[PDB]
Amino acid sequence: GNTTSSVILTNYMDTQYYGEIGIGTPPQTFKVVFDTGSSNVWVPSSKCSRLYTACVYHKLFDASDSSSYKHNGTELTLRYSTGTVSGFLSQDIITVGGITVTQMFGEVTEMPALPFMLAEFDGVVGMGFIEQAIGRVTPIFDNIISQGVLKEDVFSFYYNRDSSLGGQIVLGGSDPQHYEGNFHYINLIKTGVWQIQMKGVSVGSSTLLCEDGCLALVDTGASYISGSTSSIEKLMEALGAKKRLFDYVVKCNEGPTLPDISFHLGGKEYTLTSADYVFQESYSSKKLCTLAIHAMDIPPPTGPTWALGATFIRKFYTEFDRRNNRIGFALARH
Ligand SMILES: O=C(C1=C(c2ccc(CCCOc3c(F)ccc(F)c3Cl)cc2)C[C@@H]2CNC[C@H]1N2)N(Cc1cccc(Cl)c1Cl)C1CC1
Ligand SMILES: *[C@@H]1O[C@H](CO)[C@@H](O)[C@H](O)[C@H]1NC(C)=O
Repeated sequence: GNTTSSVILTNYMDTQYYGEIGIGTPPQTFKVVFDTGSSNVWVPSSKCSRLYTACVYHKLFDASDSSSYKHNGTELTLRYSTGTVSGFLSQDIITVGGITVTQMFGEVTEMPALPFMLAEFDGVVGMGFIEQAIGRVTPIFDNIISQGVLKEDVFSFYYNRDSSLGGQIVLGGSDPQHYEGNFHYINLIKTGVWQIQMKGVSVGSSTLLCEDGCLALVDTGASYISGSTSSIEKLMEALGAKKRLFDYVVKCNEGPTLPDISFHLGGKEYTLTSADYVFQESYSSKKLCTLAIHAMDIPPPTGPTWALGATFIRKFYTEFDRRNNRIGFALARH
């Protein structure tokens, strides 16, 4: 076909980038993250007890209001860090920027209060492959490819810096108005996951880490750049940053003078300056500034691995190419 479909995103504090979908007849609207590190659609269920704080603060999907709903009822579980997210399968019609698709999705009935009660959005649309789909549920972008309608079997992300357009996802192409120059591509290690080879991470001009190669998951649903606990220790030693309980910090006045960090991917070094990875909430020496880089031990089969989240995606406009199993990067225009 010759169609593209774009969806406007909202940027909450540089950590959450979400957009609207509609599910059912008539449409029930939900704010969702479009997430390349997962393959399932999830929204909260009207069957979620009001003694879940994550449910109280969010919109709930009610099947008993949708005429196009089709029962399934198979139980689904995700074992997240803080606890289990579980629910059940349902099918309904889902709209995403003017494309309409009959989709199997999970209705959440329980989940931990953290971090989910802090989410400004209601759900998740996984943009990953059937290989990592819980219950092998056909993922949404698979069902869009099968309709024949997109101009190219690609989708792309634009994430803005905080302030205005917060971001944009385009289905079926890219939007030239939001990047400059041309894309540079890297082949997936294997289909199934949006993960590429990384050949080195540099602090300054010398290659600090990932000497004999490693893995980079390109995860639009991650807030930060993450590496293993042991790689992040070494990066933060090199940056002179201090370990807090859930983050790393530097004295705020040291912020602007921190080294460039570079990621070696395909045939380019992708560079972040301190302006790209420091949360400069002050310039004072009496205050501490958080870094947009965090340790996460990602469990097999996909990990151990780095994750390039929104920290990375903000600077580099990203295209996810299903046709050719590759990821393209271009420098974002802000
Ligand atoms: O941690 C994840 C990720 C993933 C994820 C996907 C689905 C789920 C299941 C349930 C989420 O549904 C939500 C929700 F995310 C938020 C609020 C809700 F009410 C619901 Cl039902 C949990 C985590 C998949 C993938 C690999 N791990 C890191 C990341 N990307 N999150 C949670 C998250 C990330 C960043 C900030 C916040 Cl506040 C949250 Cl809660 C979801 C947004 C993408
Ligand atoms: C739910 O859908 C799945 C497809 O993954 C199917 O295998 C299963 O039988 C369905 N449940 C029922 C019994 O309707």
